[PDB]
Amino acid sequence: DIMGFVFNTRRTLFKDKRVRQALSILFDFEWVNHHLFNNIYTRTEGYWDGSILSSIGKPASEEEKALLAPYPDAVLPEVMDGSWRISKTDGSGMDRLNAQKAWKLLQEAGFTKKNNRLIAPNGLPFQFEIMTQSLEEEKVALAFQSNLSRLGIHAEIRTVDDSQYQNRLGMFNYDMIIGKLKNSLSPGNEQINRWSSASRNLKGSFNFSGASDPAIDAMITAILDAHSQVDFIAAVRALDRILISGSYYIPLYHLS
Repeated sequence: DIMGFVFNTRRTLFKDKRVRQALSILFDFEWVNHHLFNNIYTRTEGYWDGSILSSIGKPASEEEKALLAPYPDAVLPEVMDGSWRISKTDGSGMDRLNAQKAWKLLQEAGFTKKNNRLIAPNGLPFQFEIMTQSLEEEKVALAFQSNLSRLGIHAEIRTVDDSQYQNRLGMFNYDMIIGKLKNSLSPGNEQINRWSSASRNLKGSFNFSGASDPAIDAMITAILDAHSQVDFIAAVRALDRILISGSYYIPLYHLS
């Protein structure tokens, strides 16, 4: 399984990769892990963690480099080389340094502050809703809310019934949710339903983030076309690299 905060990328507030990157950093997992759990949980970082298919701690192979050549904006340099690791905080949920990198990222993206509220380049305030289904999600979402408030972002936390929750998943009627994807044994055809651009605009698909990049589709095609161990590992690893660089998810944690 993979679990995370999912940015509904269809909505204007989350169109920009630096913004999703900033909000991802703003979330303090270690506060949550120590304060709501007994550190019984482990942070999920990428998309194929603890598998030969993970890209996390290794530099891109030549085949990967060849797979990605056509797509220069897809992967971050730190992610291309295996340096990248998900950001952690130092305990108490008021980290100045963490918040500082995100603030930096938002300025680049055109964000400013008015009367203590973060504001988009279009003057609209950065305010959005997080839809949860369970009390445990609500707690986690409420902790995120506190992190976001510290930079003038207002996250409204909702917990609703299942009919509504499932209706709204199906319609993509949400700013952000907690989504989980039960990974198959090896990535196969289900990848198209999760990440392909076509599945962005088909209600009831599992492209919760509305991700839609030619690079993503290309990697998926490469995974499915692979006839060797080496080509398949490079295709999945390259995909991980793009999805990490996309910040389509703010990854949460696995039972481990």
